[PDB]
Amino acid sequence: SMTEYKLVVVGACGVGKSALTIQLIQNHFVDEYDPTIEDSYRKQVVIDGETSLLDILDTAGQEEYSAMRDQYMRTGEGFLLVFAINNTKSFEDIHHYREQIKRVKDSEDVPMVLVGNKSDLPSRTVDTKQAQDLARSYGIPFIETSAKTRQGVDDAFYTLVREIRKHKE
Ligand SMILES: *CCC(=O)N1CC(NC(=O)c2c(Cl)nc(CNc3n[nH]c4cc(Cl)c(C(C)(C)C)cc34)n2C)C1
Ligand SMILES: Nc1nc2c(ncn2[C@@H]2O[C@H](COP(=O)(O)OP(=O)(O)O)[C@@H](O)[C@H]2O)c(=O)[nH]1
Ligand SMILES: [Mg+2]
Repeated sequence: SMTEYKLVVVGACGVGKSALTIQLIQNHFVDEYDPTIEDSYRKQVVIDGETSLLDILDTAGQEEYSAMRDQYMRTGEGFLLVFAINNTKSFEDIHHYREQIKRVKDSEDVPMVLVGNKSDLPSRTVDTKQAQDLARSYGIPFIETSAKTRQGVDDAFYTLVREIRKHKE
């Protein structure tokens, strides 16, 4: 029976969580996807020759950290930490999201990938060397993406599936 991986896309408002997920699922760039809508999506993929089913949660909509919600997020097997390269606050919010995840999972090894989205933009305020360095300190992979041009979208998600597989090993 084909393996199921539950992936959670996290990051500040407007970083591109919805546009990344819609590119992976529908291969189309949405620029007006309702910001409050928190939906999940299923996609059958072949990664390194093994077929699997991804269940992908695109987080949305401001809410306080509750206990019920903690238990819902505990079911995530892997987390995409998304910042935008032209949003210093989005980059700064990464540590906060990683700790919340370390907390609910009650564990130091959680499968995670750092994603710097909007790499198509010319106005970059977060240097590639800064994000590499952070990812090295977490010991997680770092991918630069553009949901707009589709550069790196599949690779960010499939890098996370590979982190989950190694974890399960
Ligand atoms: C347009 C607005 C938008 O896209 N965003 C993203 C940001 N929202 C959040 O950061 C957010 C959401 Cl969504 N829910 C919550 C708090 N709820 C919650 N309770 N327990 C947990 C546990 C975890 Cl691990 C999370 C993660 C997965 C880290 C988001 C969330 C909760 N927050 C802060 C506004
Ligand atoms: N230029 C560029 N714009 C993007 C990219 N990704 C998303 N956007 C735009 O940024 C805004 C927020 O995207 P969205 O996916 O809704 O962000 P979310 O709140 O994290 O879901 C929208 O206008 C998108 O069209 C990208 O990779 N490059
Ligand atoms: Mg969204």
